[PDB]
Amino acid sequence: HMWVQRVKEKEAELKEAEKELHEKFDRLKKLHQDEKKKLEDKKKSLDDEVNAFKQR
Amino acid sequence: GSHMWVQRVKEKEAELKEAEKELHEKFDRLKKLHQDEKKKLEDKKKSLDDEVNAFK
Repeated sequence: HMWVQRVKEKEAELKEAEKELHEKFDRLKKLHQDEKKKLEDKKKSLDDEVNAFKQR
Repeated sequence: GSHMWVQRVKEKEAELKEAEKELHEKFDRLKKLHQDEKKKLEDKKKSLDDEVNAFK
């Protein structure tokens, strides 16, 4: 019933859902980048511990 | 001695490299899922547009 009205709604909702999906994925990439940078940070500190304390 | 502490630090560095690999693999599965979800929305919009155009 009222198929013309169903379609107006579903198009607008699809545009909003696509924006929402894009925002969600950006939030996920920010968290992923935080976890990546934390691992890189740890590895750089170990590298620099060796360089500071190794015998010369 | 034989710089055993340096060998230990390099093992820890290799553990972090493995952890980066696992993070990359896990994040790729989340990317694939996001790509699936984006394609799903696009095909909803396509079929709606095609249904609408079918009349005109």
